[PDB]
Amino acid sequence: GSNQNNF
Ligand SMILES: [Zn+2]
Repeated sequence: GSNQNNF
């Protein structure tokens, strides 16, 4: 699956 990090 795809991953997004919103720091
Ligand atoms: Zn993945």
